[PDB]
Amino acid sequence: PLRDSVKQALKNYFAQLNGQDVNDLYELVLAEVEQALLDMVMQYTRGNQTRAALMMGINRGTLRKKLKKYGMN
Amino acid sequence: PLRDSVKQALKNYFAQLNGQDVNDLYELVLAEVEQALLDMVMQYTRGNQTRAALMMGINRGTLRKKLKKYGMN
Repeated sequence: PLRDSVKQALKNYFAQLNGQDVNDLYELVLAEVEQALLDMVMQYTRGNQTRAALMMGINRGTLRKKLKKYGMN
Repeated sequence: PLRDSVKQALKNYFAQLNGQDVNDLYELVLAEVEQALLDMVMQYTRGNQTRAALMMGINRGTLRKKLKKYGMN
């Protein structure tokens, strides 16, 4: 289950903090997961953005903002 | 690397998609990830919501809205 995989990835990450602040953990995890998701849906859809946005349940405009945020368009 | 576990999880989910449509895939992945992250951060901060919001980079009420969504306060 994916949920157990992000818990383990986070256990190992907290094991590397030694008094090192982290003040961006939400965007850091979100950037990793959103890039993987956009990558996988665009590959399945062969780059069709309307199809990809319908499958994800987001606006095609939103899809393209995210594609550009991560430099994937 | 977490993003590979996300890709393997999506690769297996699309293999289950034989003619069935999907229309909420972003919500499915986010819900699964935000729950594992809110659980791991609250344990690390020993339940302190202000230290958890600062580590995450979000403000306290955003963090509270999300805890409620997943029944965690």
